[PDB]
Amino acid sequence: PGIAWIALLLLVIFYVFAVMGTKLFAQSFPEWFGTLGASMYTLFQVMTLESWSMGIARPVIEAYPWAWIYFVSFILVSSFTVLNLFIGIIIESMQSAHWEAEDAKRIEQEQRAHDERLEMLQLIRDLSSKVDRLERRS
Amino acid sequence: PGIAWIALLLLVIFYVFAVMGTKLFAQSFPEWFGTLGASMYTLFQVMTLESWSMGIARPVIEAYPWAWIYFVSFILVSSFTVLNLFIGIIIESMQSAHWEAEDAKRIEQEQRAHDERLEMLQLIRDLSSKVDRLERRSG
Amino acid sequence: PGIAWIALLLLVIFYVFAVMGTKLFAQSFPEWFGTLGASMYTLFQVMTLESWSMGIARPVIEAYPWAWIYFVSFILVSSFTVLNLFIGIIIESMQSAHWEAEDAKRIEQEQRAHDERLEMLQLIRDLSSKVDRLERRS
Amino acid sequence: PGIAWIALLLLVIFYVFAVMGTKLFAQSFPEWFGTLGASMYTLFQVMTLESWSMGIARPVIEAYPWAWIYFVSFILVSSFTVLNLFIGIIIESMQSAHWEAEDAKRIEQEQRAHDERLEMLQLIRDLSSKVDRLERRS
Ligand SMILES: [Br-]
Repeated sequence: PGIAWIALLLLVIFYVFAVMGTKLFAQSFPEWFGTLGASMYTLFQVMTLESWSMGIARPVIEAYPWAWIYFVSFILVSSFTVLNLFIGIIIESMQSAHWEAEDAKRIEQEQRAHDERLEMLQLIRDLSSKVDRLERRS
Repeated sequence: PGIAWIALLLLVIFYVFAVMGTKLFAQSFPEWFGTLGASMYTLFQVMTLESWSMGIARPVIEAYPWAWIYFVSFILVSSFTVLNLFIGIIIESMQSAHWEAEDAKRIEQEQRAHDERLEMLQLIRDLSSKVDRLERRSG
Repeated sequence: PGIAWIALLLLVIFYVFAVMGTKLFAQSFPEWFGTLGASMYTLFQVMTLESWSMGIARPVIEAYPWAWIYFVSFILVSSFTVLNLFIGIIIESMQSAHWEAEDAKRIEQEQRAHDERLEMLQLIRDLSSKVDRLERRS
Repeated sequence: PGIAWIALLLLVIFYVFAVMGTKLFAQSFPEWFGTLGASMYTLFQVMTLESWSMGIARPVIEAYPWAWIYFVSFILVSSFTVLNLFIGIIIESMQSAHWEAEDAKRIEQEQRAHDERLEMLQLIRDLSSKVDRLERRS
């Protein structure tokens, strides 16, 4: 039901990494990735982009050459997602702020101008027959 | 009166957390939380995501290993609540962009057109009576 | 001409503070605030919130208990300002791909509506006054 | 064809700035910019605004005091590129959310309307035919 459908997606990605992270790194880098719990904190820190490279990544990468893949990808994917959650919320927000409240009126104020054009049609009708009973009663 | 309603909600949070902040940490991190004033600053520094974990929190969490709840919550609560302000500004923004004007310029373009359908209408009734009478007068 | 009104504000706020701190601080922290061009950079990293407090502002605050004002003022100010270039460009963007084209397509679908409406008006006058004549002979 | 147009500029801006940087900074800062990969990673780092001044730029400026040009230009270019991609996504986001329909639901509503106005242009012409024959059949 909306943003919440990627709010969950974020949560999935995050966990999956926090596990991947505990699974490769927990050994040599336990302050960061020893427990699953460990890795989550460390990830949410990486997410905030607070000291991610110089603090967490770079030191981990000198332990494992390939390890950038894991940090870079996480940051990429994770940010792409957080970006959407944000736009999604923007949208959803002004969708209330304005478009709900207005698509309401542009419909209803145009209901009136339907009825108005109707009344006039019925009038033109009734008249159009009065005039053609003069053309009969003659 | 609008967003400044939510900018209150923020100043409240900040206070709740700087008090819970000094009441909690000033013995051990006197530099960061040693006073109320002090504890604000650090909360603003943390709020800006500047060194929040490696610099302030992770030293603190050595001290009280539960205090991540203090920091994580405060980043979420604090961040979510700033996002409402960045939204409601994007909004009050577009009010004055567009909505205000195009919104009153569609009330009006309707009025002029409604008033036209009303004149349009009068004459139809008018015509009717003229016909009504031509009809009676010669039955 | 619009967005680049705040852009000029931003650059000016910059100058006031660059000067401000090259005066305030230049003697005591000459590596950051020594020269004006010095402070221009320093206030740039700060604008990007990079190590502003742990590596710059806290260092200076120990010198000058009050300088905190200087930093937190700037962050606050130079943010709202940038936020408005984002907002400025966002709006003037949407205006560009959508609003412009619609505020005018709907102005024009109403010209047409009016004109059709106008024609119906003359048709009723002539009709109203055919009947006028016709009733006076009768 | 839209965004991944932009998302290639970003891609190329990176490429350029990464060679320029390896050529410029390899011998002096070999961990950061020693090879080309080095310098890409190091840029992604700088791009995320992570530590980019205290940990990278400022030490480099120590060695090449003009180097700030490299880093400040890079931040600006890359982050403005990034802003477009964001904006262009937020727009095509709004298009699909809303403008797609409100701009084609109004096409339809004012279709319907022209139809009714045309309906009665009809009977008002018809009734001018009647009242017309009324005058001739005198
Ligand atoms: Br009408």
